[PDB]
Amino acid sequence: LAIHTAHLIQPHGLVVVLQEPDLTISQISANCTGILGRSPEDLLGRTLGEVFDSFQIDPIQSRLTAGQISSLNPSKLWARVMGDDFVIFDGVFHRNSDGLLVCELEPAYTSDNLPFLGFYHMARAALNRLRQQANLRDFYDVIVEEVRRMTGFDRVMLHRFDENNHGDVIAEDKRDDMEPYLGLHYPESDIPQPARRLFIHNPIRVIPDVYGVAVPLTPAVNPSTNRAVDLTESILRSAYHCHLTYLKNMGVGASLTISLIKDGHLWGLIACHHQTPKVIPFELRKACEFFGRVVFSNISAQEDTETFDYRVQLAEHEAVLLDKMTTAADFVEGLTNHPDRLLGLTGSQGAAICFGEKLILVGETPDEKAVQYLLQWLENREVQDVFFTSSLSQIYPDAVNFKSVASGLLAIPIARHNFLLWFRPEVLQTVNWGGDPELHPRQSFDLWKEIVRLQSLPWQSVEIQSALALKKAIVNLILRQAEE
Amino acid sequence: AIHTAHLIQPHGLVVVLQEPDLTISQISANCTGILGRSPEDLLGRTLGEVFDSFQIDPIQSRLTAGQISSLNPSKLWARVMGDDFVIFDGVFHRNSDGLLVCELEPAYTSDNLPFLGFYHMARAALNRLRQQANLRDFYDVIVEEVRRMTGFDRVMLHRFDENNHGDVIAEDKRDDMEPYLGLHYPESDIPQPARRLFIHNPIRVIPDVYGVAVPLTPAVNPSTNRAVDLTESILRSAYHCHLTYLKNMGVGASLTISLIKDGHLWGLIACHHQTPKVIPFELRKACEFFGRVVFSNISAQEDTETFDYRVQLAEHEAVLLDKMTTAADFVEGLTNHPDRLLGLTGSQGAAICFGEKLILVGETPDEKAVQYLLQWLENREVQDVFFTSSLSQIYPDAVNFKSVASGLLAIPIARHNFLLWFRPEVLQTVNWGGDPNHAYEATQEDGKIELHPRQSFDLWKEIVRLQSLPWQSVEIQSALALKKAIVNLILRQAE
Ligand SMILES: *[C@H](C)[C@H]1/C(=C/c2[nH]c(/C=C3N=C(/C=C4\NC(=O)C(CC)=C4C)C(C)=C\3CCC(=O)O)c(CCC(=O)O)c2C)NC(=O)[C@@H]1C
Ligand SMILES: *[C@H](C)[C@H]1/C(=C/c2[nH]c(/C=C3N=C(/C=C4\NC(=O)C(CC)=C4C)C(C)=C\3CCC(=O)O)c(CCC(=O)O)c2C)NC(=O)[C@@H]1C
Repeated sequence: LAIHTAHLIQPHGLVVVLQEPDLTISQISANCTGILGRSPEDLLGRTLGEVFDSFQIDPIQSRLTAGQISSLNPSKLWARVMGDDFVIFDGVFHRNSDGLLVCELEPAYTSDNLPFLGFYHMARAALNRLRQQANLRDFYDVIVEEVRRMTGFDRVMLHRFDENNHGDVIAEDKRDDMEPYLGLHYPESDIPQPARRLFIHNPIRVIPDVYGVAVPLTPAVNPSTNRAVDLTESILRSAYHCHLTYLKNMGVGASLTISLIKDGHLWGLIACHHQTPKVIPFELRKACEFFGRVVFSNISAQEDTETFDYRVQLAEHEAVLLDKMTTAADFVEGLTNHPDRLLGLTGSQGAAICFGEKLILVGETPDEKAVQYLLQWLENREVQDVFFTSSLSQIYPDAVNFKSVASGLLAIPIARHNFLLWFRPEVLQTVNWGGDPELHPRQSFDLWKEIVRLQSLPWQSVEIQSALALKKAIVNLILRQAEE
Repeated sequence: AIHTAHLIQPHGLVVVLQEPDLTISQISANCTGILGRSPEDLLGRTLGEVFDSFQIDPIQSRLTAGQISSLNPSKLWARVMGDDFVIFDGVFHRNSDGLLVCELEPAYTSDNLPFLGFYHMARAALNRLRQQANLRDFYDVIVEEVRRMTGFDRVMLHRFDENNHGDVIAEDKRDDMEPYLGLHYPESDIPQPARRLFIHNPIRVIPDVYGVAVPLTPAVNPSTNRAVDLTESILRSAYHCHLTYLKNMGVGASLTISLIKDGHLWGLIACHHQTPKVIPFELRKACEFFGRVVFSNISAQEDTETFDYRVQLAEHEAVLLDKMTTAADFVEGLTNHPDRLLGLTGSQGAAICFGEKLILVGETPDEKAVQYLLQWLENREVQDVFFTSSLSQIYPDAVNFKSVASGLLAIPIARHNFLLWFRPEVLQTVNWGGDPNHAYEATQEDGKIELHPRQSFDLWKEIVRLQSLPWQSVEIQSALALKKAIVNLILRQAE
């Protein structure tokens, strides 16, 4: 039933389209009858000034309004509705991709005492707590905790993205009684690349009533465009029923989502859920926007420093291996006497050393027969620098059999036939999520699981370079030995 | 300057490899002195032949950047005429022109050095940094720990301001070396080329400042009939202009680490040595990675502090909106909390012309000059808000009170009423005082200080006269908020 071509409006706010240069309402959201007590037929054709009874809005007239909008962007228009209640609205003007003038009106009130300053004071105090954390875990756990405190959502969670753009719920705070989603991985597909790239322009997604019935504009077709309006710019853009389904059968009544953007690419989300509907005012969205920026700034700081700590540990292995490789009469015998360090050098779980005729297996590797066949294959490939794959099963079909040990392989040709190999198993650390058994998280997880079949963790650049460093070091040692 | 005569620092060799045969099309002229074999001898030979090092199996076409990047670095060694057995670090890039280049820095041993020491100190540096309260303390630690890790006679931290003029924000040096801390240099002292180059080439090493630069022979690459672009080289010699600067500064070796945010150069870690001091591939790569994470924490600290301004400005906004409506006169509310009023736009003075009356707060010009100024503002017919970093530039009379109101932010009120904030010229926020008091340097104005820090400071000084600190976005919006509030207090004071 529900069409995918739904650029409609979440029903709590109004969208109006202003004709130029006359500044009359060319189209309006259909909920205007309820919200303004006046029908679309009544309002169609009226200038904004005449609708808002205070004539609050003073749009200085122009043939075209350009960047004058930026001035009007924080506007608090109000008009009397019922018993002279004088309902107020936060107003925000955009130019749609079609090039029309659009104004969005979210009803506002200052009933929430300490509405914005409070949030701001808690936010700085969050940032002090955050910066004083040692562990990155503790660090993440604090983000969600303090966001949830600040915001008051029934659930707040931190989503990061895999190197395949998949998902990983890396932190979470929720009611004791709610189901935990921590560790749940989900497919990249669950948030399509449009919605992602759209977070760059629209950094916050608010759905304060999930069950709210989306309303169109009337007339639906802009007169000038003879084409529908593009709500890409709107906060009130209604979300696609696909996702609402997901939320509904997850038990969600209101969402908030803060994008975490690095250098223009989406790093992760702060995804907030409420079981009850729950509105978030302009004021507090603006503050959330700014908070998420700085929160992410500290995220990327922590993430960066930790990933430099990997480079130290890999240097550590590199050094211990360079030492003991030259100590023991056979260099190979040095490597195999410190296998912890050898596997550690590329963050692998197994390895093989074919030097001349001999061949040594270390850690978790395939049976020697299957390995030998593999080496054979690699010399046929005639790899010049290095071979590495996150999914070996795809390129060497026979490796489907030992997917569980070597789905991932990195191999470096020491010589024409002498090679060094590192093996990774398919992702088995997914135990983090229950795996509990029709489009709901448990399904998404099962789908993600299907995708990661035959597939190891990705070979990080630092790991590869640290293996190349060992290869070149070995070659040089052998040359010196001959020269010796 | 423009001509960019592409020469080489003389300690290392640059070769240009023809493809697909990997023969040397061009070589640096120092090859005679360093390899004991002449350019005539070496030109045409494959690299493998010269350095007894595995010549890459002759590529199907050209060396893919995978093959090029896996090669980096490679240790090449050769015996040459006279028993000479010499080790080089080799490092391959392809030019913007596409041609392949290899640079050979003489090295001490054959086997790799993982810089474990450096890495252990770096790890420990980052723990120190994360535990720092003040941003100053924070910066001061960077330089200190870099200097420890690296062992330079001097390390300093340069941050660029909103026009890219330099500011030496931190520094660690030998006790009896001259301090450059607080020095501000004009953006010109690092030309926009060198800057835009740091985003692609993050590290600059000049281990011999006095070394005589050598060219390639032939100078003209046969494949381009064009001289060769060394932009991508480590061994690219720096322009004599800058070497002069270093020489007259007493430098024997320089290292520089770019600090890049969002693809724009934020600042430098500029390292100086009195003696020559080389930095190997290995240790550059470690430095490169260190500077990234160091900067990552810098931008984290910088960001959080600048959002602390947003909270404090919200705080002023709220207290001012409260007390403005409490006291019967809104003006009387503003003047009872002047700390908060100046604080709202991070200014040092303010003026309130409502109707007839006019109230000066903090540091402002004399009433006569202010009154003339208000007059001027009505003539401007300011629509939303007026703000300028240098008022003296557009209102000439303001040259007189430059030292109080070089910067002005004004919000007009109808009936000729106005709110003003004043900022002083930025000459007292920073007082490096490189010239001894009123040094009579002008006497004997032969530009003797040509290419000298002091000169740069005097140049920068000339640029920043008549000029306040820039009006930050947050500050303007906080003032607009007060404008809207005042308009809505005039409306509610209907009487
Ligand atoms: C439809 C066939 C597919 C689809 C489309 C779709 N998804 C989104 C947006 C989001 N989806 C998620 C996913 C999750 N949120 C959670 O809390 C969890 C459990 C931990 C998951 C898996 C998220 C975070 C978003 C964006 C954030 C938000 O709540 O706004 C959209 C865009 C909707 C819009 O217009 O903003 C679309 C179109 N989702 C599916 O599940 C199908 C595979
Ligand atoms: C020549 C007419 C002008 C000029 C050109 C120029 N400068 C650079 C590079 C740098 N200049 C500096 C400046 C300083 N370094 C310091 O230590 C200090 C004192 C605190 C100053 C003022 C710096 C940091 C650099 C870049 C870092 C480095 O050492 O590499 C270049 C580029 C040289 C190259 O090819 O890499 C050029 C062409 N410099 C002048 O002083 C003239 C105004």
